[PDB]
Amino acid sequence: PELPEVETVRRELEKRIVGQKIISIEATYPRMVLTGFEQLKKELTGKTIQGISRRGKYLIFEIGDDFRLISHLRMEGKYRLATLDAPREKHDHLTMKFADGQLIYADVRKFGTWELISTDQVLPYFLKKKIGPEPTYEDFDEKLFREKLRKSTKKIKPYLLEQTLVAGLGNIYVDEVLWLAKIHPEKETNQLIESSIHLLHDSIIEILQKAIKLGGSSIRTYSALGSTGKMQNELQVYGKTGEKCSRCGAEIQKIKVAGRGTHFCPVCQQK
DNA sequence: CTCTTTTTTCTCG
DNA sequence: GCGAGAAACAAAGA
Ligand SMILES: O=c1[nH]c(=S)[nH]c2[nH]c(=S)[nH]c12
Ligand SMILES: [Zn+2]
Repeated sequence: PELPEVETVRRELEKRIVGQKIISIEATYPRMVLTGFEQLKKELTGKTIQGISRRGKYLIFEIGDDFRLISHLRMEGKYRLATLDAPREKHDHLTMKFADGQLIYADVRKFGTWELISTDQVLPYFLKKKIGPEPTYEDFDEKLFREKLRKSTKKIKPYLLEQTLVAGLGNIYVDEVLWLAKIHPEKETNQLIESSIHLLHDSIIEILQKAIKLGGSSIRTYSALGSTGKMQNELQVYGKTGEKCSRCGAEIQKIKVAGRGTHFCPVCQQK
């Protein structure tokens, strides 16, 4: 998932599990708890969920007075809220059991991670990850964004994917944002003129906020949180190889950029 | 059978 | 420091 999908999961968890006492925690894949599963089980059993936050693509469970469980879903992580008798599924790894259901974390590729840290370690934790600003008008300052672009010879798509200019874009939304802003993904950022940077800045905010509003992009679903999204019906380029661009009618092309599949309109996004 | 495809962090030169 | 490539892992498609 990308930021909009994580925000959608965050919102459903906030509505459904805040106030719930963790009755027990179990793992079939304890090694994905980077701070130690047995330690986490000892610390969090019996505590109540107070809130769910997010920073970039990271989910943050606020548990008890002092605990923060930082969860990253990476490529394929999925949470679901299940009955206590729900059958095990093959790629389920962890579960937090409440009195009237359980929150199960599943992840085919096993990339996702859990880290238990304290409240006052959250801000230093994200500083150490070098996460950039949230993609909002209030936090995403165009002036710094522009100065960083002007200094760099990096290509715009890999630089945006670093999470350092702005947090939350992944392969789907960076391709959508670049199409919307009419920027070729291989453009060196120091070649972007001010008006292109302005359009890019606004487009990042607008695309991600639209995606949040539509509940993220779910291709297929299953019973998982976040699976009722509608943003996939709005994608203009991602996964549209060979289809016609909706602005100019040229076929969308797919290339590889810094090892990522990359979809763009060659007319609208001039090299 | 092989090769390729689908977020973060590392090695290597 | 950089970029290229690959690793972590599993599955599906050519
Ligand atoms: O954290 C990241 N750092 C880099 S350098 N590239 C990249 N691409 C995605 S998606 N996430 C990240
Ligand atoms: Zn076009």
